[PDB]
Amino acid sequence: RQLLYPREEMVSLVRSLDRPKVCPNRCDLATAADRAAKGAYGYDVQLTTLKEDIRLMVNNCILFNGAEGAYADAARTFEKFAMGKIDAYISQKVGGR
Repeated sequence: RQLLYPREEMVSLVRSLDRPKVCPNRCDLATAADRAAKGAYGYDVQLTTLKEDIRLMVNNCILFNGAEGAYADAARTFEKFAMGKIDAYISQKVGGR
């Protein structure tokens, strides 16, 4: 497996998902930043693992808070926002940046 993205960029990418119960909370994002520092995400062109981790945290939010309401709507809204930042990062690396 060839390292496509450096740990520093993955940590900064996970950090950019931080915008100040809520679910996913700060401790869920701090765990992802920890995984990013240990090099969990730099080997996927499309950041497949990082996107899985986000979807899994969001599916966990839905299970515990219910599918309808403000908490589920915040979890789905967060997810759309995070996928946007993840894709813009990929688009920026491809466009040179």
